[PDB]
Amino acid sequence: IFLNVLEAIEPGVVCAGHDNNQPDSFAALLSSLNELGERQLVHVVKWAKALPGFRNLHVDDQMAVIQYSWMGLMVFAMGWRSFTNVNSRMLYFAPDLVFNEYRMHKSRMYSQCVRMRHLSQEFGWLQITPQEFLCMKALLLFSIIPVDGLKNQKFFDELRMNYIKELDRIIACKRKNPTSCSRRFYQLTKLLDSVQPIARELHQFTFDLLIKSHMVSVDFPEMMAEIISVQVPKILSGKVKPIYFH
Ligand SMILES: C[C@]12CCC(=O)C[C@H]1CC[C@@H]1[C@@H]2CC[C@]2(C)[C@@H](O)CC[C@@H]12
Repeated sequence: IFLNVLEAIEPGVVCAGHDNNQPDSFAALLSSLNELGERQLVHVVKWAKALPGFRNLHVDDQMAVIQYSWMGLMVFAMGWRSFTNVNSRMLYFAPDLVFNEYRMHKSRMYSQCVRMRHLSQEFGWLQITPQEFLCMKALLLFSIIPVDGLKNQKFFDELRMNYIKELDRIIACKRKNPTSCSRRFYQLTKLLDSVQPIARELHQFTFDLLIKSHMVSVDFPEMMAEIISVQVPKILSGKVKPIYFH
């Protein structure tokens, strides 16, 4: 039942709306990634809200959790698309925004792109299952909270704990075995922790970009600028931190 829902609520394809006839320029490429961010967020909000047990969380916590976790959530799914599609050779941000080494450079994001490409690579190196992925992605929504807890921190802990048990559940079967089960869970929880440093590098990047957006001609859509100037700082100043397994 858990998996039927995750499989059922999983978002479809989201295009960034990039003009691929115009030259790659920092401004263009980043305005596109931002718009894509605005579009994908609309879908993350719907998905999250349709997550089993999600409604147990307090209304403000529901929103807060989405607002702190979107970067890692989008980065993780983006790595999956790059994987199932381009076998991790390039970053499949959208069907109309697939970065090559040249785009990775002309974006002043080469490094972060290397790390995300590296993540996508892990889905391969580890042979991640579509279902392990659905579960791992679900748990990333419950992977970053304020240091002083949320309004109803007891519902989040319940919720989060349950998602950890489903992850172990979907490996403890044919998706693990012999001496795998223990090793399999150590590597998946290790792969999950890996998305966090990558998310933080992008948080600082996007934040700096937003402060000087008017000068590099890159513009951030409504929700992006608001969430980047209201929520992301709380993360960057240490008020909200990721939950690490290791
Ligand atoms: C979440 C997004 C948008 C959705 C996606 O597939 C990947 C991804 C990772 C890079 C983010 C991007 C949104 C726009 C950001 C935050 C830029 O300002 C700098 C890094 C970009």
